[PDB]
Amino acid sequence: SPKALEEAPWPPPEGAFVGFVLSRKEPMWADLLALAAARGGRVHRAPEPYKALRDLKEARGLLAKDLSVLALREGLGLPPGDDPMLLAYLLDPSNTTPEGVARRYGGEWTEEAGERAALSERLFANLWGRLEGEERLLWLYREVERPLSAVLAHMEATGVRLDVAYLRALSLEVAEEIARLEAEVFRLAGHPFNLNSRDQLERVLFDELGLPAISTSAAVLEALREAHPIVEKILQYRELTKLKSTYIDPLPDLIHPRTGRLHTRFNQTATATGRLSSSDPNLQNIPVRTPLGQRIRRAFIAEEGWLLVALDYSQIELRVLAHLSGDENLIRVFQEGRDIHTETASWMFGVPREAVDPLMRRAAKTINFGVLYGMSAHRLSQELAIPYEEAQAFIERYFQSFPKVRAWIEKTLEEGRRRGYVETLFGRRRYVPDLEARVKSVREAAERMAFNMPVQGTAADLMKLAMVKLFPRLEEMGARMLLQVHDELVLEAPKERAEAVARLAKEVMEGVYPLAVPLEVEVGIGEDWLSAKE
Ligand SMILES: Nc1ccn([C@H]2C[C@H](O)[C@@H](COP(=O)(O)OP(=O)(O)OP(=O)(O)O)O2)c(=O)n1
Repeated sequence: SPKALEEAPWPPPEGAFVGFVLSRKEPMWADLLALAAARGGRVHRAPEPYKALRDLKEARGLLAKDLSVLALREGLGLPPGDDPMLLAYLLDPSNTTPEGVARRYGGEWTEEAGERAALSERLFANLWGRLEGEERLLWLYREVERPLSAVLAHMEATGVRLDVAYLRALSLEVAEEIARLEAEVFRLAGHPFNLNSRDQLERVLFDELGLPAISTSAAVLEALREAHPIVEKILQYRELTKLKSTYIDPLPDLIHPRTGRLHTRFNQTATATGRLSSSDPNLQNIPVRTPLGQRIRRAFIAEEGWLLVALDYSQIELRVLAHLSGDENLIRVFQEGRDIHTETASWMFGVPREAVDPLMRRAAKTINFGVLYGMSAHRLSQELAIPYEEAQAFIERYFQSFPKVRAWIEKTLEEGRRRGYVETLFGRRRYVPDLEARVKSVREAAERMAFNMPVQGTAADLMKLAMVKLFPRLEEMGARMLLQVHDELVLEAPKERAEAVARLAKEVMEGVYPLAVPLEVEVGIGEDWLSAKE
């Protein structure tokens, strides 16, 4: 609340825990409604929240980096300080919101700024207790998590320029295809009807054309996409319409009046693995590698005499797997610069060396990516149309080739079975209690999380440590860090500094942490995100 003769006048003494209400928003768009800062029992309040920000040497407290985004907007240099959201996330990745951590560790997260400043003091003290008897998690808070919040802040306030001419042009292009698809669906129906009305779709599918399963479960559609050339046309209609109303149409609306750029929200404590995420737009969902997703990525442009430099960890998940499993054969695929899918197909087919693969080099790519989370043999047989027997053979043949990967899988399910959590190369853990559940499907899953977390998790902490390390150096050359999606970074360098920024960034990212295999980052320089693909 706080307590007793608690209220003081603004400003607080340094090291105080700030609190803050915003206008039902995301920072760059909201107004700072209230402001506050508890220190040693007292609650200082602000008279007028904005002038008050210049008192603060930094923002300590819950959601410290959203305050820094607001304040960066307003030309201030406020660094995000300590944040109990970052400590409670390290303690346990399922601690993703303010209200939840308060509900778990004690305290009400309420919508009154001095109470949220009080709470921040309390919750930091509680949590720093629980975490300072922990050397791998304290490393991670000082070397990765607290610096990244400053990096993320500048990212979210800088923004990316969009190409609005192009986005409106595209909208018309995709709306055209939507209308061609729909003429096709009407033709294969004899009459026009409403593709969106459930009444009418099941009247066609089930009555007019007497399809199988003939609703019961909603959206049944997907499964019976068989002989009739229409019920996949319904589908390609459902996703361009999903896409258009998601990534093309709303995006010029999301541009800032003060900036003329999009301000993508970057979240640090939202995922199970510890990957970063984006919120409006969610950049992870723009369909990558389809004709349309690369078409959406061209709408992301550089400032007017600047260039974009994209960077991309080549096969970070398999290289982490090689490293973590100590598999001499996977290690040496990479250490000597060989194609992973070719070499796998060479081991797995026992081809007289690398001799005329290409069907083989398809089977293998499918095993390679598929083992990671855990493609069962039936679906393996789906992508790879094959029998249960040849398919199970491809799987044990992958493990006869790479047997320390089988070692690691089992070492991991066992060691997580007995201690009750799994870790990252760096020490980040996810508690895995369901990994013994007698109910088949929830335990099946706990096991998938148990082997994914160390590989997707270590890949995540290596991107983050690369970001933290590059953010100084980019300022010494005046370039910006714009977007992080998947295993990619997008930078913005002035046209005259763009290849030199591109070399520093490959350098930093590749040498960031010593692994048994080389990390490889691809780098491309372009005026729009699609051209920087290199
Ligand atoms: N089960 C799967 C299948 C695919 N991917 C994708 C997402 C990544 O962006 C991509 C990166 O590797 P590629 O599949 O593109 O493989 P390479 O880049 O090695 O392709 P190749 O060597 O075949 O050109 O893998 C994945 O994560 N999980």
